Amino acid sequence: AHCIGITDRDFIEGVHGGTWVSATLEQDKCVTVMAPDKPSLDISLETVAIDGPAEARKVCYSAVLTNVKINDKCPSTGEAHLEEENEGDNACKRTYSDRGWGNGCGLFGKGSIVACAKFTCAKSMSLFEVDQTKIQYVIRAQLHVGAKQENWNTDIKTLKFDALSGSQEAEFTGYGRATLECQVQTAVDFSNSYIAEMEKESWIVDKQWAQDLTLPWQSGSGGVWREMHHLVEFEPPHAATIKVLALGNQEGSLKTALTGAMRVTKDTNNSKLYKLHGGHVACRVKLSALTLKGTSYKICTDKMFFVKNPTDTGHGTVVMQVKVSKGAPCRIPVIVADDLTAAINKGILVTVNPIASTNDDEVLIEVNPPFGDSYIIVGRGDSRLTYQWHK
Amino acid sequence: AHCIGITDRDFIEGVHGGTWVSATLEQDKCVTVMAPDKPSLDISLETVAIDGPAEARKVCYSAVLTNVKINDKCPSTGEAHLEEENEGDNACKRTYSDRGWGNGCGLFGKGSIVACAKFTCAKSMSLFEVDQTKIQYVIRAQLHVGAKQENWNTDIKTLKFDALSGSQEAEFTGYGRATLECQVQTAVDFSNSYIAEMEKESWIVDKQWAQDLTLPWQSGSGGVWREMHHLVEFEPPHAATIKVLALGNQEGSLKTALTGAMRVTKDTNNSKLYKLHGGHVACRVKLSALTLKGTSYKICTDKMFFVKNPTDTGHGTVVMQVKVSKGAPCRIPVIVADDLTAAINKGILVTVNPIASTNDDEVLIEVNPPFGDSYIIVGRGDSRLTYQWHK
Amino acid sequence: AHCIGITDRDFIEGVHGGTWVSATLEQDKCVTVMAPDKPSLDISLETVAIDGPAEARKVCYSAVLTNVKINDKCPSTGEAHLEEENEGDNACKRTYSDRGWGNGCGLFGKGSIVACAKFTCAKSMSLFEVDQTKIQYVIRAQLHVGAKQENWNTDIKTLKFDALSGSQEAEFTGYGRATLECQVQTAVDFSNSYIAEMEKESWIVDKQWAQDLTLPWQSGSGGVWREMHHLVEFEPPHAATIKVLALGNQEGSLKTALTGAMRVTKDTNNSKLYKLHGGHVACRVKLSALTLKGTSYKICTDKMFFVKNPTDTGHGTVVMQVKVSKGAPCRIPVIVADDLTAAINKGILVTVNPIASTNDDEVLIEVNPPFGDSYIIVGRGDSRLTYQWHK
Repeated sequence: AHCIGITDRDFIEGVHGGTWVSATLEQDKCVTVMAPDKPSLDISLETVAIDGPAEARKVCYSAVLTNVKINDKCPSTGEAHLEEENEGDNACKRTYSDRGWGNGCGLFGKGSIVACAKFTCAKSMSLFEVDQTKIQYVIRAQLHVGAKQENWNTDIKTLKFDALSGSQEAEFTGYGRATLECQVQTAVDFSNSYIAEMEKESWIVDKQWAQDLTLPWQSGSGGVWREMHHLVEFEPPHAATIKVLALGNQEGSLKTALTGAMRVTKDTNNSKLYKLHGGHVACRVKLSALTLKGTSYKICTDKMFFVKNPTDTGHGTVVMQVKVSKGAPCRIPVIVADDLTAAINKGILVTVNPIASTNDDEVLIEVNPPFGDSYIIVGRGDSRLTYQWHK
Repeated sequence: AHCIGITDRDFIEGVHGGTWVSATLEQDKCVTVMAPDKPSLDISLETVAIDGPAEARKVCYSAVLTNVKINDKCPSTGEAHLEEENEGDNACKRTYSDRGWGNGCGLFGKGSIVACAKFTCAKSMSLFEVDQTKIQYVIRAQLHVGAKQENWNTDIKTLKFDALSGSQEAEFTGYGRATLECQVQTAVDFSNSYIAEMEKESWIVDKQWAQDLTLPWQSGSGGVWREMHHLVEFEPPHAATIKVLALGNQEGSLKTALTGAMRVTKDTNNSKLYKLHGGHVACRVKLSALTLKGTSYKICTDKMFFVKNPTDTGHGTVVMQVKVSKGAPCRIPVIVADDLTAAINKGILVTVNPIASTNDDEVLIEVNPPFGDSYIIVGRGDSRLTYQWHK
Repeated sequence: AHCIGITDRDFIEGVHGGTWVSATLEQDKCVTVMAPDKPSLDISLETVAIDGPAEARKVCYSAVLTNVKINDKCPSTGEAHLEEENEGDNACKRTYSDRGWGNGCGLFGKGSIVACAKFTCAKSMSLFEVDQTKIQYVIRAQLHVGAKQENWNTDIKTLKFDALSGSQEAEFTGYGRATLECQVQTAVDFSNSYIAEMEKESWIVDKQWAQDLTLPWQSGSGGVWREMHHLVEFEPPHAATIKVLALGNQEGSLKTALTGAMRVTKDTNNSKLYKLHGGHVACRVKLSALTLKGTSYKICTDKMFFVKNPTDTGHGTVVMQVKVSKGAPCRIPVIVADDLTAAINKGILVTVNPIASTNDDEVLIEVNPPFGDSYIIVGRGDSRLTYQWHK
């Protein structure tokens, strides 16, 4: 079951005869819900997904400024203006200046100068409103049947939760069913946030922070740009003229500020599906309807062999694969004990009742051994498998 | 001597044998200068004026507001925008308004609204930039020839002053010449100020105040009205509509604030001459080129008449008119005394040498009497006129 | 001269027995240098420049990665390796992915990952050396000719200065000579710095600061980027996959850091010719060889008047321009009194003997009346062009 492959693994044990076991899930992590007479259930949060956000704003982070014009008025001869001031994309600025006593000047002091330049956005990030009702939480659930790793990707049941389907049944063929309830409404605070997007790149950002950006922005339906000041500088006026510059691409600064946000991956297939990293959710599992498949079966009592020897795992837990050699739809007895006399089975099975359901069935088994050295033991009689182990 | 009629008058006496006599003149006041053997001279400031100043700004004080347009978007979706936001002559405001299923929304959040309206100035104050080198000055000057009042408007000399005309000559047909050194260009007491104008009314006001004035204003050459929010008001939005209103005419409030300023009149005839009701002049007068007419004339030998009896006038001086019936090309002996049997020339003539030109010519004579009880005497011998006077 | 219009100016004045008057020049300042028996001098600094300085570095701010590839090996199976790890144009990271049966490894544990991408630069910032032996200077000066406004077109002397020489001589026709000695080599601030250049913008940057940029950089005409780390990030490995990204264009952050460095402007008539800013040169000037052209001529004392009447100006002189209608070749006197008697004087002329060479032209002249009220007087005799002034 797929939790073997995840580094952060939590074992959660149900109290005997209890029904509802709570767990908390996070995308780097998985949980193996485990209960005393029922096969263990691996559960993990695969993704949080957001479908069809609405474009609220675009924020420009580089501007190709073009077609500057300037006009000027001599001291106490009036005040200057430009036709471009009547038009919203010209980003104009107005200021006094000194002016030359040789330049038709009347008197010492200040002339007046006005300049305008056609601001156009070269690159912008898009800010999307999160359609909070649309959020899907996608859960993987997989039962410890003892399926070999090749089969995990087909055996995993995938469940999608949103507020319309807060309860779901995972049904496992022959093992019964488990009911999941997940707290989709509580787990995230996307009400006060935008998805922020850049070329091939995306983030989820605080709605205040993204409004408070000192950058020129556009109303998402494509209107005027609204605060040109944050990208256009005018060099303090020369007596005859004033000269204008665009600031550089703020992309490097803007990504620097974004580093604290949760990253988002835009899907490969959908145009407008956004998958969100690091989101988490709480769930409860009704284990009660799960059952062991083969508690009816006879004990294998026949030659067995390891297809993969018991390896360690980071979980302090041993994983092995066993094939029953012949003639037996049967349950494989597994012990781990201090002595080859196997006085007491100190270790705990995670594959709570391992079964070879048919003569070819390659059975994965997971066992949590005691600390210290001990012997894992499989099968019975003259043909036991054994393997020395250490904590 | 038109400064008989002017209400505020200063006499000034030239130092005996000083070629230049100092004087100062004010917008509705007169100096009359006397020197011990020269005919007395009236000098008066007719106007301080500026011809064709440049308009710096127009300031809207009533606006009509038309073609209101609104765009509204539900709280889930993006920022609202209008085409009108790109046009300079639209006053426009952006705000967020409560919405819900009463308005066709999906969600109950704060929707977005923008509303723009076409702004047009109905009436505006014009601000004209003064420039002290452009100030014209005009001086009215007249000798005490003793002409009747009906002749004063032709005998008054008009002297015009500007940056070039730094000194001027007045020539009086029988009485020689004087020249004025009016330092008018520095005598002014205003700077960095606008002539402020409304229909048939005008003012002069501080530049910085008129820039601080909280009203929409326009560059003198035209173009966009650029602080429209000081006349356009938006009533807070209802869920799908916002009501935008122009404020009423501000001219009462505006000229209330102007009430403390010095007044100006646009000329009754000229296109662009503005006359300023203040300022003052400093001057000096070269009197030594004046000569008393006809002192070699014979004395009146025969009967005379008062035709306007001597009267007081507020300057503390006496004015009379006398007709010469016969023997006319003669000087009229004027004496003010206090011992009628043995008269002495105790009082001081302002009409320093009165002469008749032709039979039944009527002269005017102004005389400054001594303190106390006194006689004013005109003519000689038994047919002389005599009049009682006091203080 | 032309320096009247400069935003700020300073006064230095010598006395007889003194010589070698000290001065300081700055690239947009001016000084008036004066001496009692000799014409006043205006001085200013026109350009500091360097021609074709040497390449120090290029610093990249916009990496483009391509052709990434990866090698991965199971735990306890040695170290992964890539040929790209061993050649210059590939950035690489070597690290470990946690792996197990879920990822095709036979054992559970950390297996090594290495990944490399081809690195190319879309843009980079050049750093050029301050080749201080090549630091060109150009120095501007003029004497107080008295010439009217436009003649500044070609009257101004402007002088090349260089590390090749210490001093240069002014030649004034009719006004003698002067020597300016500049210590050109040593005044500069550029102890350890580079010309930093981006496309169409440039800066003078601290050498150590520039070397200490957290950015990939290349020596001269190199073939390798001597650091590559700072623009490449690797998202932590998942199974056998690791994915590599360029950071965004740092240009905006870099210009943000460069803000507050001294500007540079490249010229266009020659490539790689750089005008600096903030240039400095402390100098001394030998005034003793200067002379006045006209001191022996007679005073004008003829029909004369203002053509640009006196005004203040921002550095504290009074400036005026005047005409004699016709007269002799003569000197125009100006004197400043505190009474119209003009026999007692206190103000200073900076044009000491302005020259009316011929009748058809004006002279532009300057004066410094004392604190408080004062009279400017130009001409003498009957042409009493009196013009009052205050502070």
